[PDB]
Amino acid sequence: SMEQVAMELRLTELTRLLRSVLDQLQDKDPARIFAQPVSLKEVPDYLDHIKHPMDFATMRKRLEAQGYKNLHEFEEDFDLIIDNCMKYNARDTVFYRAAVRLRDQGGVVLRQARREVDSIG
Repeated sequence: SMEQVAMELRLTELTRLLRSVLDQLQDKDPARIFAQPVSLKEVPDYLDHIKHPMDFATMRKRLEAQGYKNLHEFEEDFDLIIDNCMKYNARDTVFYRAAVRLRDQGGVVLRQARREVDSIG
């Protein structure tokens, strides 16, 4: 149907918008602490601590497979990244601090992104 094409055209454009958003957020992790998943060879015990790991490469795979049906699904994954970090790593570490900074800076981009999705539909 033409009605299915118009939903697909909208998902496609959402995907267009989110790819910009992801790039912008990943620019706020210049150290690339969150660029890839946590290695289970290097942190074997990790899944005993973190039940739902998340990273930017995993978000990017899902993104190009038009897997985010809305902005809230995308926000949940971003917040995993931050929230998983701040549980695993202690307050006085470079990892924890990197997340705090990504959260604060990330929120500004997301504030406007919410406004563009509502506006554009």
